[PDB]
Amino acid sequence: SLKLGAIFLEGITVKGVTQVTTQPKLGEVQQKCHQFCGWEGSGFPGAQPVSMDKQNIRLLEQKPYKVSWKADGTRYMMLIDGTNEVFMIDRDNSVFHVSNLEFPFRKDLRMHLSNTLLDGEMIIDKVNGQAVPRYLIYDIIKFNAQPVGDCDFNIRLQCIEREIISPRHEKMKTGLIDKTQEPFSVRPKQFFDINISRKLLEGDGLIFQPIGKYKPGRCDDILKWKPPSLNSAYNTAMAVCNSISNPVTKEMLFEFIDRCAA
Ligand SMILES: Nc1nc2[nH]cnc2c(=O)[nH]1
Repeated sequence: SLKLGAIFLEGITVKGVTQVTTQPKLGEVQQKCHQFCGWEGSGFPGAQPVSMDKQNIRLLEQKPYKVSWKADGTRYMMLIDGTNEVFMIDRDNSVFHVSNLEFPFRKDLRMHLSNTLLDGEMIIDKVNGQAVPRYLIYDIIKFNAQPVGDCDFNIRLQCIEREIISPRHEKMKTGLIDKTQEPFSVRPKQFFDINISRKLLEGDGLIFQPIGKYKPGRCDDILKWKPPSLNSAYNTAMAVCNSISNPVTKEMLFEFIDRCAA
């Protein structure tokens, strides 16, 4: 099913970012995404976290995790496959084509990456007191057709910096990649050791990612945390309702992580 009139970012208008409705390009982009994620269904192949609760919270002492700010952005998978073949995919499976957002190859800046699929969200940051869209790279499923998604989270984060972010910065500072003519900025999401979650909540929640490998669908492994208050499908919301009866206070969390901490 197609969604006509799809919006890339409610509010701000982004030139260079237009929804793909033409075929076969639409089915090709979607198909390629599903194959990279090894998803069989038809919906969003991307990974779906689950709200933290007094039960799965124990997973933090059972294996290595990383944490980071839980922004209020729009989820989007970015399929980078060749020059002028940069596409954004949302939860509704809508596809948007992005013009002038180049992704050079680490070894040959005149080359362009392909068979690459990033995962992250779209945010509307305020710079100099003005709306400016940014894409935060959370994960990376496939790099140049390589199953980097199967690697630990550590390696995937390095791949993004080393393979995606670094090359782009090189061509901007050396070649002709004007960050002002680009549709939006591409910055990497930053993760830290969970034994410092506290520091992140002082300056809107947290998200705990395990070192395991990328997995599409529902990941009861990935825990997103949101204050008991301001805490918003039926089955999905069902885990949000019973979560209100026995909520994980910011204290319960920190205290738990401190107990676990080495
Ligand atoms: N793992 C993961 N969690 C998210 N939470 C919001 N966006 C994302 C994402 O792209 N990946």
